[PDB]
Amino acid sequence: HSDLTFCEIILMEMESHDAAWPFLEPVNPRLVSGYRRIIKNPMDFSTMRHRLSRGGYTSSEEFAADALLVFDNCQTFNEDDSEVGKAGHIMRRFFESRWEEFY
Ligand SMILES: CCc1c(-c2csc(N3CCNC[C@@H]3C(=O)NCCc3ccno3)n2)[nH]c(C)c1C(C)=O
Ligand SMILES: [Mg+2]
Repeated sequence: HSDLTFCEIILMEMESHDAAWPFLEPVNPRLVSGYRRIIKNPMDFSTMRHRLSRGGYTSSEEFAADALLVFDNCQTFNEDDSEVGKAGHIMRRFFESRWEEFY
């Protein structure tokens, strides 16, 4: 319960972050050639929000696993100097820095 309220705060803060715009919704593979082929386990903030809403996270470590997946997928598919890659580095650094000043 302490673990979960922290996840609510971090997710709320990532959802409203300026650099969150690539990660608010699932990537549409119909619009992104090669995405289905390369990214085996898609993840985004709204899927995390839904899982948290239905109580599908048992511990904060599962939440952090999903967050890290978002940024791992991002760095796998996008160039570091791409518009999406640049936002993903800002969001990843934000998440890591928020996570550790809680744990
Ligand atoms: C690069 C695609 C991507 C996004 C993402 C979400 S909105 C968005 N933008 C919309 C405005 N114009 C620039 C860019 C874009 O090209 N949208 C069309 C493709 C699309 C939209 C939604 N789904 O596909 N980009 N987020 C991640 C993690 C991505 C990848 C490839 O990893
Ligand atoms: Mg990692």
